Amino acid sequence: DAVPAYPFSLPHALDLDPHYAELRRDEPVSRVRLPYGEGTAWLVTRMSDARIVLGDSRFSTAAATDPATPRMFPTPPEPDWVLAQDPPDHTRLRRLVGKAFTARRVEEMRPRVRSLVDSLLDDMVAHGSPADLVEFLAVPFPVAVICELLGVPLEDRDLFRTFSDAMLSSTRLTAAEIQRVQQDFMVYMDGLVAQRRDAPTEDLLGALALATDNDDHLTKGEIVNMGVSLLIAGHETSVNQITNLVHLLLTERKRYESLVADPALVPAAVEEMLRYTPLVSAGSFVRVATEDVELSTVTVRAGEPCVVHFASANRDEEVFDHADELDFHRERNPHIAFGHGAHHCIGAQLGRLELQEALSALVRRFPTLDLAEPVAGLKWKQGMLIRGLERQIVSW
Ligand code: HEM
Ligand SMILES: CC[C@H]1OC(=O)[C@H](C)[C@@H](O)[C@H](C)[C@@H](O)[C@@H](C)C[C@@H](C)C(=O)[C@H](C)[C@@H](O)[C@H]1C
Ligand code: NA
Ligand code: NA
Repeated sequence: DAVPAYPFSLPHALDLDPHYAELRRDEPVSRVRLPYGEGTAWLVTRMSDARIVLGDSRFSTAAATDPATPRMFPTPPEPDWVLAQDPPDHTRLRRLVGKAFTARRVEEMRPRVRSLVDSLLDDMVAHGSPADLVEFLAVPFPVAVICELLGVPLEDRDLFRTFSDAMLSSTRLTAAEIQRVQQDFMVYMDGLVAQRRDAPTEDLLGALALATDNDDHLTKGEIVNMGVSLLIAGHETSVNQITNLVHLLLTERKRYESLVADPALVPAAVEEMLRYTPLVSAGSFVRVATEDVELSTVTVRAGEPCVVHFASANRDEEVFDHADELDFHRERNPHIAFGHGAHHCIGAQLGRLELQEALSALVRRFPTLDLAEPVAGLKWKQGMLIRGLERQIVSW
């Protein structure tokens, strides 16, 4: 009617729409119309407000399963989705699998992970320059890690990648196309979990099968969907972010040189590019206020929905100096690239390790790495809730 459409525009590369800085300065909480559901939502663009919306029991994701609630994606959320659970029910669900994702358990993975990266970078040198970093690194690396961690067969790669791409549709597919894929993925994962019934496994799917038979307070739907979410997230974030971080490094090649010179700066640079990159192209899973909640400039009423732009909150000038510049030497970096509060990313430590090991490996072994295709011709993924590159031809 009279509030603006969000997203504000079709995205360009990893650029933020200029309107977010305008809102952060002048209207940090504003009404928008999202592409699906009904009514309006408050768009939250500053770090302080984002930590309230993501971090407070007065903001409920369970309330977002109402199909009338505004949302960024065609299908209404279902009660069994991990994102649609509120504590304390959500806390019990994340304990099903949390143990595998602790910083300590992820750190135990670094040797296997580094070996996988090296092997895949040998396949790329064997092929010779120029080569498609998506084909040789960005896809096969995170897919192998999530397959080994869950106990999902590696030969199912093309099957679960086409499911995962459809479920991360923003505008690419219709609600019916995505609903059909959600059904297929649920039945496939329900299938993998069921193979552990008289044959237990030492992997996350084995942990999910024991929960199915022995745990009294988790529904089979919740458990199976958890397996779906881990398999989507565990490859889709890292696959895209390897392309995003390499894009940022090579298009202002000083950045890449800065890490060629001091490879020990890669962990800090991974944190800085996580802050700087809109992996989530726009918006967030929606939170609905269950009670009135005071944000910086407005009181959100019980029943009003809110949506956060993670990448805008990560450019807040009240939080980060020269927020609009990539700086691998900031003393402090309290970004929310992994979210905040209850739904804080379960895989945050695994995403960190994968980006650290892929980047460290390239910066060490490919000091001459360059983009071998025109910037203008880059195939950015269109019509998806996340951003990344379908292809990234590099030369060494
Ligand atoms: C660079 C890598 C990654 C980024 C930037 C990222 C970002 C995020 C963000 C922003 C959220 C919060 C969503 C919200 O609250 O609205 C989140 C949640 C989630 N992430 Fe990650 N993520 C990454 C890697 C991974 C990995 C490797 C996995 C799995 C192995 C994973 C699994 C999840 C899951 C299951 C959730 C939902 C958690 C819940 O609702 O309790 N992510 N991620
Ligand atoms: C509106 C944008 C968000 O998309 C959604 O909510 C999607 C419908 C999620 O259901 C997807 C399919 C799930 O698999 C997540 C577990 C993936 C995990 C990485 C995230 O939480 C991710 C940040 C996500 O919240 C955003 C892409
Ligand atoms: Na929340
Ligand atoms: Na955006």
